Amino acid sequence: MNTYFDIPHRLVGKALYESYYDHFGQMDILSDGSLYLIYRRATEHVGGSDGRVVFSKLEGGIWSAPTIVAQAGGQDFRDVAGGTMPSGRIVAASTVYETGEVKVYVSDDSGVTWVHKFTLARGGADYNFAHGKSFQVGARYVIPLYAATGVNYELKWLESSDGGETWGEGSTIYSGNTPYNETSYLPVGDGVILAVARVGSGAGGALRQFISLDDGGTWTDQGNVTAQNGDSTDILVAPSLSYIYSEGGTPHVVLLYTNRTTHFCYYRTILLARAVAGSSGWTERVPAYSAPAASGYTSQVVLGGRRILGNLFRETSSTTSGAYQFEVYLGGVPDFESDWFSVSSNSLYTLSHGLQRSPRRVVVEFARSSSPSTWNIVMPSYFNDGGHKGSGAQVEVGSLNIRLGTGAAVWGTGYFGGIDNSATTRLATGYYRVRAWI
Amino acid sequence: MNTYFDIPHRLVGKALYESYYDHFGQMDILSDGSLYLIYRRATEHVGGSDGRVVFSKLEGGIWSAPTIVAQAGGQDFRDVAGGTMPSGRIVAASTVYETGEVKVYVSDDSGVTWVHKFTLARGGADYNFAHGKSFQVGARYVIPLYAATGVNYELKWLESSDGGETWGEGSTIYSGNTPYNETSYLPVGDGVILAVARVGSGAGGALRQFISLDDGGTWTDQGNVTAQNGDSTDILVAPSLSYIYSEGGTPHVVLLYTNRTTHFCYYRTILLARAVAGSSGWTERVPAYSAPAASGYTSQVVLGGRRILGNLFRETSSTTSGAYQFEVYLGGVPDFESDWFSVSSNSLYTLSHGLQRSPRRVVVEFARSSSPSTWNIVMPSYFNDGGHKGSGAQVEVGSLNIRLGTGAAVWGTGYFGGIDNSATTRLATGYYRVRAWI
Amino acid sequence: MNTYFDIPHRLVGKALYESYYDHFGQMDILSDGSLYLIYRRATEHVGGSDGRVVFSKLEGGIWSAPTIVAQAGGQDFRDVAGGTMPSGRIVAASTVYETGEVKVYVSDDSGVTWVHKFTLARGGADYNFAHGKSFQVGARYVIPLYAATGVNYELKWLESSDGGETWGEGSTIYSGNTPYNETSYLPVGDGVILAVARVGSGAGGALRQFISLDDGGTWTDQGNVTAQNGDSTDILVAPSLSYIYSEGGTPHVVLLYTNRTTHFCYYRTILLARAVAGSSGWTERVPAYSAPAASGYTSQVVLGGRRILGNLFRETSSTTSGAYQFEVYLGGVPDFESDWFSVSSNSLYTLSHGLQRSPRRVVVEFARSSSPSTWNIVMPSYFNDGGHKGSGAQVEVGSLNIRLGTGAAVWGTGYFGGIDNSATTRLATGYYRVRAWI
Repeated sequence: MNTYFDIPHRLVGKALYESYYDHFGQMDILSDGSLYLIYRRATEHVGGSDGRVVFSKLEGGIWSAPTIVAQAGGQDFRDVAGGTMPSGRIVAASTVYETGEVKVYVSDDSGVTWVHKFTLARGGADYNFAHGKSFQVGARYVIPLYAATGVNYELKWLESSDGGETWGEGSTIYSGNTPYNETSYLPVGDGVILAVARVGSGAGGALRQFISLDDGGTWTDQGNVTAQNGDSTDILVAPSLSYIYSEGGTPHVVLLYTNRTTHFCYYRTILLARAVAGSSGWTERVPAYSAPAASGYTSQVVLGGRRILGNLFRETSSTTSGAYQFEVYLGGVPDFESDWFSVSSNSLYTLSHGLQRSPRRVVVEFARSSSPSTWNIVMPSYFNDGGHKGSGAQVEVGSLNIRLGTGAAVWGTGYFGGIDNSATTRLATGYYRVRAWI
Repeated sequence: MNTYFDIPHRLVGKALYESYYDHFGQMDILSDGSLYLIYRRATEHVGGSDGRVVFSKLEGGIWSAPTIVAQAGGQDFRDVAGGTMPSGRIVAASTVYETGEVKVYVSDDSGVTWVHKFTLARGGADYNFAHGKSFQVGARYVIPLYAATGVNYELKWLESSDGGETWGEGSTIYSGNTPYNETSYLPVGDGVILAVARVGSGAGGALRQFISLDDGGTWTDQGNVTAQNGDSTDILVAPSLSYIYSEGGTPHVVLLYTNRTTHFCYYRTILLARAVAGSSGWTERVPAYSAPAASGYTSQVVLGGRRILGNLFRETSSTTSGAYQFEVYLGGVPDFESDWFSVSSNSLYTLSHGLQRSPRRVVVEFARSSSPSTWNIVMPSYFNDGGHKGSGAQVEVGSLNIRLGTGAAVWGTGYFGGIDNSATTRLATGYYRVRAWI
Repeated sequence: MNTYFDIPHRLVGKALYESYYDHFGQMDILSDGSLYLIYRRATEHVGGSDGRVVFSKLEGGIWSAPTIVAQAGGQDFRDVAGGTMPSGRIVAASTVYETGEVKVYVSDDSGVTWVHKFTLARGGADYNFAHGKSFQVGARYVIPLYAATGVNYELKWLESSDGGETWGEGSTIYSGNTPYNETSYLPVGDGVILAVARVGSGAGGALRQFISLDDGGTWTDQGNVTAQNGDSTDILVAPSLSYIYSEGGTPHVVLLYTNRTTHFCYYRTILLARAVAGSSGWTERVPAYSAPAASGYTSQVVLGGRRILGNLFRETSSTTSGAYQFEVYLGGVPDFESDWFSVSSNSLYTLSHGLQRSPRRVVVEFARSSSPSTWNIVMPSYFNDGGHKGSGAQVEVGSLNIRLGTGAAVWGTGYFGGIDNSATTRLATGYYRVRAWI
C-alpha cells in the first residue's frame, strides 16, 4: 500500500493492431497502474456483423492477447462504454445491434474474469446505445446512453449506487427532435457536470455543449462549442473530455474530438470558469493524431492533474482498424487570453483579465489576420522614417486590466533579418493576441 | 482501491447558509473525496448561548442537513477545531464556554456517527480554548489550544499518539504576558513546524510568526509577519496556513487571514526558505473574499500540492452567518522576487537571486511608488530628445546574480499610445521589481 | 486510508553523521510517508573491513539510531541496494566482500524487523555486486547487479515476481570487455527502461547510456551521455536517475552523478523524447552538493511527479563519512531548447522546435561563448552609429519553427548602465540560445 510508488507511462507511438476491425472502445487505468482497453473486436463494421466485447492489457509496451468480455453467436456487440470505478472494479457495457439492449459486465480481478450484471430492455424506445467513458457522480457510477424512438431522441444515464451490482435508468439529459448521440460527460466538481455531444451524423462543424449544476438533476443547453476559429461545416464525431489544473490550481477542460473532413483528431481547451458561463471561449484546435476515413473515438487517462494519456482508433482499410495511443502536452495554459483582435497605431487597448490577482506574466503577439499560421512577439522597439517613431507596444498591468499602448507601427521596424528587414515590414495595423499567466 | 480515480472540486460561489449563526469551524476532505465542514451552529454569538458542534457534507453541490456532533442543554460549545486524520478518522474538538473544558469527538464512518473520546479539565488555567485545523507531527495528531491564567497566556498542543483514542496536553509553544490566541500550525517537513498567531483582539496590524525545528520540542519567536506593504494597524484575526510546491518542486507557504478593518480575507505567500530564516519576505496581500463585520475563520484543503480550496465564514447580520467557499489561484509563484526598489538612470543594479541554478525566466517591472496600483513591463527601448538615449533596462543573468542596466530613462519613451504618449512619460527615476523563475 | 493527507518533507541541510564510515546506500520513502536510509555502516572503507547493512528512519528531523539489517562476524557487507516496493515492503541487498555472494533482506513492518530471503551464489563469476535503487518492471521487482569474470564484465538484474519471496537472475543488460559497473535503471513507461552506467574507475569524463523498449528483453548501447558542455576527462561515479513531468505533462529524465575531479555532485536533465532517440541532448550540469574526496552515491524520491528529494554520502575524512540530504528545484523545464549557437548580424535563424503545438513562451539569450558564465536577454532594441540600426532580434513563432531575425548588432546598444554602456558593447557576432515552453 505504498501510494508514493509511481508507475509511469509512455504511449508515444504505441498501438494495438492485429488486422481485425477493432474500434469504438475506451482506454482507462487499473488500480495497479496498468493501462487497458475495452473495445469491440470484429471483422467488419456493419451492423449485424461479428462484434464481441474484449479486454486488452498493456504489458511491457505490448497489448496482450484480448480476453473475451462478452460474446454470443448471432449477436453483434457495438460500441463499448465503461472504465474503472473508484473501487478498482472495471465496467464494460455494450449494446446488442439485433436487440437494442444494453448489457453490462464487470470485473473485480483487473480484467481476468467478467460477470454479467445487467441487461437494459429497450421497452418503447427503438434502442438504447451505450457509448463513452463511464464516470462517478456522488455515490452513483454512470454509463452514458443515447436512444431514439421514431423521430424522438434522448440522452440518458444508466447508473448504479451499489458499486455496480444493480443498475437502472437515471437522469435524462436531453429529449427532443435533435439527433444528439455520442456524448462525453465530465464531472468538474461538486454538482457540476459538463457535456459535449455529437449532432446526428456529425456534419455541420458543430458539437453541442450542455451543463448541469445539480449532479444531473437539471440541464441547460449552452449552444455549440465556440472558438475564434472553428471547424467550418466539417464532420465532427465522438467527443471526449478531460479535467486538469494549472501549476497554481486554475481548472481547465480539455476537449478531444475527431474531424472526419480534415481527417485529424484535435483537442481544444477552455477555462472551466468560461465553460460554466457559456459555450464560447474555447482555444484553437491542435492536431493530436491523424484520423483517416472512419477513425476517431478518443479516451483519456489523466495523471497528476496535468498529464493526459490518450487513445483513439484508426482504420487501415474499410474493414481493418486498430487502437493508437498518444500523449497531450498542454504546457502552461494561460489563465487569461484574448482572441486575435484588431489594433491600430498610437492607440490604447484595455483588457479586463478577470484574474484573482494581477498576472505576473504577460505575452503580446502580432499577426496579420485572426487565423494566422505564424505571428511575432511584440516588444517596444523604435524606427526612424524621417521622424521618431515607436514600434510594437508598451504594457501596463494592474489588478483589473492589462493595457497596451501601440506605437506608430503596431509591429515592424525594418532593421532585423528575414522577418523585419524592409520599410514594408513596418505595419500600422493588424491583430494582437494577449496571454496572461497568474 | 483505485488511487488513480480523481474526484474534482468546485467551490466557486458555494455557501452553507440557513439563517443560523454558523461560524468558527473547519473545512477538510474525507477519504472518499467529499468535502465537509465541522463548525459551531447557534442562534447567537455571545458566550453562553446555544452553540452546538455540527457536521455537514457537500453533496451534489449542496451542503447536507447538519449532523449533530456534540450538544448539551445549558452548555455553549465555542470554536470547532479538527480535521481528517491520516487514517480517515475525523476529529472535532470544542471548548464549553461555561466550563472552559475541551471536549474531543471522533468519527470513523465519515461523519455519520460520533463518539466522545476525551475531556480536558482546565485545572489551574482559566480555560483551554480549542481552535484551528488539526495536524500530524510524526506519530502524533494535534489539536491546537490557547489558554489564559489571570494575566498569563499560553499556546498548547492537545495530542494523541494512538490514532485519537487517548489524548493529553503535549508541547507548549508559548507562555508569557502577550495575549497570543488563535494560532495556525503548518508542518512543512521533517521536524519543522511554522506557526502564525493572532495577537489579542487582533488590533495593531500584526500576526506573530513562530517556528520549531524539532517537532515542537522548542520554539523561536521570529517576530511579526512582515512584507513590503503591510496592513497598517488593522484588526487581523484567525490566521490559517497551507503548504504548496511549484512546477519544479520549490516549496512555499500560503497564509490566509481576515482583516476586519478593510473587511477582506486576504492571502500572502512566502518562500519556505525565507520563512525558515525569519518573519520577513512575505508577498503582497491578495483579496480572497469579502469579510463584512465579524467574518473570517479560514480553512483550506490542498490538492496536487498546488490547488487550494478554501472556506471562511461571513455574517449577513450581527446574529446570522454562513460558510462561504472559494479557490485560490496561485499561478506560478516566483522562485525569487525583489520588493520594489528605487532606480535611477544610467545605473547598474546587482541582485543576488539565491537560486540553485540560474533562473531561466526573468521579468522586470516599473512603478512610480513602492505600493503601486499599476506598473509597466520593462524592456530595452529607445528615444531621442536631441541625443540618443536608451529607455528601460538591459538584463544579464548568471548563476549568482541578475544584473540590470538602466537607460537615460528607467522607463518611458513618449512614442506609445495612452500610457507612454508624451515627453513627460520619460522618467529618469522610479521603482523596479524583479521576478525570477527557475 | 486518507490518500489526500499529505506528509511534506524538508531535507535542506539535513544529515546523518555519527563519525562512522557510512556510505554506499539508498534513500527511499515508507508507505506512511517517512523517509529512510539503508546503507553500509563500518569504521573503514577497505574491502574486508567491518561493513554491516543498517536502516535509519528520519523522525522529527533527526535520523534514528540505525537498526541492524544484516551483520555477521568476519563478513564485510559492501554497497547496499534496494528500496520500497509497491506493496510497502522494503528490500535491502548487499554483497559480501569475502564471498562475492549477494544477500537479500526484506522488511514488512517499515524497517523494524528484517528477514533473509535469498543468497545469490557467484558460481563461475568472480563476484556479483549489488548496487543501486531497486525498481519495478511490470510484475517484476529488480535489484541491479554488476559482475566480472576474469576480463569479462556483465550487468545483470536480480528479480522477483512474487513480491520479494523468491529471487533469481533475470535480464542481462551487458556482457563484454568494458568494465561497466554502477548502473542506474529508470523505468520511464510501458516497456521502456533507460540506463546510465559508470565506466570502470570512472575516469574519462563519460557515463554510458543504454535503453530497452521491451522491459529489459533486449538492449541498445546509445553511447556516452552527451551535452554541449561535458565534464572533460573527470572521474564520474554512481549515477542515479529520476523521472518527472512538466506543468502540462511533458516527461523529462533527471540524472544525478558525482564528479570526483571537480568534487561536486551534479544533475543534468533531458527530454525523455530525446533520451529515447539517443545519448545527446542533455542539459548543462548544475551543482547539487559539494562532494569531497570519495563522496557520492546519490538516490532520490520524487513527489508530485516534480519534486526531487535527494541524498548522497560525503566523507569528512578518509575513514569517516555521513549521509547528506538535499532538494532539487527544477523550475519549469523547457519543452525545447537549443544549445548555444553562433549568430551574426542582419541574418535569419530557423529553428524546428519539434513541439506538439506552437510554444506559447519563448526566451532568447545572448552570450560571447558557448560555455558562458553570464548571458543577456535578447529583446528588439535600437542604436544609431551614424545610421539607423537594430540591436538584438525579432521573433516569429509558428507550429513548426521559431525564427529569429538579428539586427546590425546581435546584442548591445551602448545606452544602458554597466553591462551595455559603451559603443564597444554593440556586438555584431556571438551566440544565441533559444528556449521555448508550450
